[PDB]
Amino acid sequence: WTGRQKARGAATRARQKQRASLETMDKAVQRFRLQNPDLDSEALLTLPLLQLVQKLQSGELSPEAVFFTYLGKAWEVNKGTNCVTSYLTDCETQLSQAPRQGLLYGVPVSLKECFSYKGHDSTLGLSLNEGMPSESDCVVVQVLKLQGAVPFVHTNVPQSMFSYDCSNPLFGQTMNPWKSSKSPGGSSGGEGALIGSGGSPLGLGTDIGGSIRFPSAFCGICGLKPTGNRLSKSGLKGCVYGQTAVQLSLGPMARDVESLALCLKALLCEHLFTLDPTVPPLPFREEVYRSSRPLRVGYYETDNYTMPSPAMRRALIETKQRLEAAGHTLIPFLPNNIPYALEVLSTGGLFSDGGRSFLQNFKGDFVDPCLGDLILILRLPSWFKRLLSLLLKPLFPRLAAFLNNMRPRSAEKLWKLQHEIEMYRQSVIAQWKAMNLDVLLTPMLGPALDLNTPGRATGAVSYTMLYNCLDFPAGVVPVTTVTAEDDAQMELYKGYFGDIWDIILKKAMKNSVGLPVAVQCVALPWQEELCLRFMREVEQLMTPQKQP
Amino acid sequence: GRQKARGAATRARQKQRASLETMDKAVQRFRLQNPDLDSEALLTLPLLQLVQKLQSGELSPEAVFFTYLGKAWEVNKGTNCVTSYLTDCETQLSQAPRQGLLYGVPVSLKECFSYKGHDSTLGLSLNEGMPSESDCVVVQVLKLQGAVPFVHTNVPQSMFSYDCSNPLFGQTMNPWKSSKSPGGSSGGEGALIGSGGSPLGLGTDIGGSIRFPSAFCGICGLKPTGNRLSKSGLKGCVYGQTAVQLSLGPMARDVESLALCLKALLCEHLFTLDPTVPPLPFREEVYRSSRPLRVGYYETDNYTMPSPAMRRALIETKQRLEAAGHTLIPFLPNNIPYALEVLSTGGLFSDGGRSFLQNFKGDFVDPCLGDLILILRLPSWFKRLLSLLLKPLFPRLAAFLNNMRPRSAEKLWKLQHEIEMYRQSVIAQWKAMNLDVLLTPMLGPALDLNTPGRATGAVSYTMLYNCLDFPAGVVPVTTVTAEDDAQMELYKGYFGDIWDIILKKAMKNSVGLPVAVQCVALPWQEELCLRFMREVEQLMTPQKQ
Ligand SMILES: *[C@](O)(CCCCCCc1ccccc1)c1nnc(-c2ccccn2)o1
Ligand SMILES: *[C@](O)(CCCCCCc1ccccc1)c1nnc(-c2ccccn2)o1
Ligand SMILES: [Cl-]
Repeated sequence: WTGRQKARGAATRARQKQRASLETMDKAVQRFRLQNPDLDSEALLTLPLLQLVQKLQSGELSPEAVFFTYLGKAWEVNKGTNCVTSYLTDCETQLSQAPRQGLLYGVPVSLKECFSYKGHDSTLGLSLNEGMPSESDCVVVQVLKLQGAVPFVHTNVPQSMFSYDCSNPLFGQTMNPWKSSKSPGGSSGGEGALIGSGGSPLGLGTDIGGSIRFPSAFCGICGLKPTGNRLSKSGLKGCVYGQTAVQLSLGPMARDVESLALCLKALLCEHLFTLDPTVPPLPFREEVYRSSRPLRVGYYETDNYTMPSPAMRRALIETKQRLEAAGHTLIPFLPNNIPYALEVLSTGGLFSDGGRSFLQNFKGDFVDPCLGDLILILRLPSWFKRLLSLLLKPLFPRLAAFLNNMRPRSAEKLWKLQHEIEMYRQSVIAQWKAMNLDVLLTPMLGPALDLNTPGRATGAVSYTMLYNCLDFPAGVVPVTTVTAEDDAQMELYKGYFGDIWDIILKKAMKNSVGLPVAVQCVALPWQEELCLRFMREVEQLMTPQKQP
Repeated sequence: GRQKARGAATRARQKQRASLETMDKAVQRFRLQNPDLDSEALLTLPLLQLVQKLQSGELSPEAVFFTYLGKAWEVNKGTNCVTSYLTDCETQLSQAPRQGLLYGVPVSLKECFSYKGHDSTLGLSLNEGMPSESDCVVVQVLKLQGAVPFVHTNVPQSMFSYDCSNPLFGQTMNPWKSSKSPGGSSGGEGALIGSGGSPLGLGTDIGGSIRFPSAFCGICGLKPTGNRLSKSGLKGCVYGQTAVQLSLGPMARDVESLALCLKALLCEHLFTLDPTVPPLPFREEVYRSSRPLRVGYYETDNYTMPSPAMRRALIETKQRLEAAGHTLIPFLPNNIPYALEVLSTGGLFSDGGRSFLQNFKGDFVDPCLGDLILILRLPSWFKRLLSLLLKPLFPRLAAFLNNMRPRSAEKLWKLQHEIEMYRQSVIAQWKAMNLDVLLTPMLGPALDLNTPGRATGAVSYTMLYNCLDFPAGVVPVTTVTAEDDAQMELYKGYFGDIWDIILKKAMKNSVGLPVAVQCVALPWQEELCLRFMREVEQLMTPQKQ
């Protein structure tokens, strides 16, 4: 499996398809601008989604104007970020058929590459998925269209999507819009970079360990990861099938909280519930989202696993203080047994089979540098992972724990693991109830890491993956930017373990002055609305300008 | 080495016995003080009217409680369905919230519903003398709704059986005929409710365990979508198996009781006490709807040959539905053999039965489990070899055996994905015919005692819907006639294997026994399923409403 001829051909075809996509976009944009030289494109692009939707609904703005202006912006920002892999060809005719009463009528939407779109590949950056066009739209894409939205691009992902960087051997490397030496986060990185630079008002991503929340935080936009089965995953392209211990979740990314709420409201409709009867038909509860009642907010400033950067810590602390001044009750709270939840439950659930299924995607392919040593490590014989685990344990317990829990096991041992996950979930729910919390405020990893380092700082997924394990809805809101004072204090950063993950993270988070920093908002399962209500509160207190 | 298990049986039997004497003493005191109460009339009131009389003050909770307690005690004498009297229920009786939707309603509980201070043995020695620390969530919710859970009812050992006997409390009998099984695993519930000793009960179902007892005993039952109700605090024997989900649900004498129970359970108390349950309140208007339905139906699953009674029940129900304005459409979910032999069996026994078997170490194996334990205990290589040998002549037996082997997490992932895609397949098949609901035969009449464990094939009609995770319920529609029974002599299964042979003899001698049909809707469509069951009930037994 050393021959790369097939992988080379795939990359050649994918690069040509991307190139032609971009040229097509460029021509449509130019043809539109010629016919409409007087359109104030800037005013349109800076309209918050809610106002854009309202102008589309009234006819003040035509769907064509919104579409081509956003298309032009996407084409331009793509020049510096390489976030767009494919222009969704037929979308110009979808545009002229958008249901006029849709809650998203005329809204251009960007899709992580894994959302199946009829006639396009969802490569996931893998050569084995190239030249295999989807034969239908996935359910959420169908629902977006029935709501009058216009999906227009596929955006880049790191190879296989199992990464919080954003590069692959087919379409190459996506860069942070704020600083080209920084990762935009991942795996919904193309989305983060496109939306964070103003090239799309709304995107969909997916999240199994933070893949909606990393790019949102790194690129300074809002993102929500719902409860796993709140939205349909039917028709999504994946790399691993039937793993249910740690469920994948899909959700919106956008420039403000109102936009995520609008998106969930449009998605959680009869169309969705009929197209996919396996989704519990819970309508979006607007009144919970709009509530202005005082909250009991649990919080922590560190999970004692990944030492927060000075920027993360300042962000958390200032938010906590504004929430208290606003009349909320802030209560110290830390989910129990985080090291166990991350090392045993999460890692174990994601790699119950030693990585064998996951590795099947890589046979004969290039392994992108952004994946670090993951593929090499997964490839290690089970016995040798175990032996290495016992050796590293006295020195680097964190590294030993991960290694040990990435081993293959029987169905019997997986049942045991699944029961522990269920019990862990109940244990954190009980802590929460005993403290009578409404929501939970936590740090969110930031600022953006240097390109090619996320794959070498696996420990830093601790803040986000805990909530995939727990399957609680969790969103991120940008609340500040790194100051020079913050950046200089990185030199004093040691990490709790001082292993290679802490060493890499320390270096990767330096030189980040000016970069956005977020906090994370969490609520109980199926409480997406309450989670958004809290996010809305945070956004309003930290960045009052984002709301009318 | 079963001495400890004999001690467990001795202790359990003493507790059951003391529980029964306590019940009798309280019933005798109450009667002496209330010699003029019309017990007959109270006991026959449909639940809806009983609830209204408790709510209006026309009937006292004490009167209802002690009247049912006496009835439960009496019917237990011929069925052995009660394992425990829930010690503090009399004080719950006096603190029962007046505003509750179930105010003063005595409720029976399958033994796996944890009740503070009580064992949930599952008929297993290893669970004896391990009292629950607290009530399970559904019990908490019942009490918050003013209901009074008053007994634990019997289950077959481990609950993985559709008969109802275990080494601790012994064998439960069908109230209609003492030589017949009450079904299972919610068999105690079936026996108790079917003989009038309780107006409402809760069971669980992973392969038909709410529906068998309901059909065999001539009552109504609903198996909701797996995660519609909270399983928090439920006692189980296998943990972490998520391919085929356990579901919990109500059993009662009529459909309206089932809808009332779901309505009372699907409240803020439940959703707050167990946030992992999607907070979907009961949708009254779907339940109450009177719009004509597109009803898919089959007379047979081409897997278990229906008994003449089952077939007649299905056809008569179909005709009555057609005459009532509904559209009947022939429809059979695709690849049922696959769903049963590969998906369901493989899902239930992905580990070759090792987790299951753990419960039986040092314990007796009830005869009602047949050869299940012995078979599961065989080495994988031997199940495989035996499977290849059976395949030419007995493909059904071969398929089950081969799919009960242990496998890696990798293969379990593959299996889980196949279950998911099969669900999508049947849903697409269902939507291509634009169905609202699906009408199917339900296994019946009740099998002779100790035969269910030897007629595993017969779970075909029920287990398909655990695999697919669709709400499914059963409604009694007729009784076995002299002709139905005589026609059993002509009965031939499609396979001619031992399961077909056992079933044929097991369903004979059933004159007068109840027979049901099964109603099915799509995931999360419990209300539509109940709407349909209500219709079947109204059309086939008009006096229930
Ligand atoms: C993202 O959530 C992935 C974010 C990075 C997660 C890294 C997790 C980890 C844990 C232990 C060792 C190494 C790495 C995401 N988005 N999509 C997906 C995904 C994953 C699997 C299948 C489909 N999609 O992950
Ligand atoms: C009932 O639904 C069980 C009914 C009988 C199912 C027999 C299935 C079968 C399949 C293949 C070979 C042999 C037998 C029920 N109720 N509760 C449970 C249960 C099961 C496991 C754990 C907890 N509860 O099953
Ligand atoms: Cl669910």
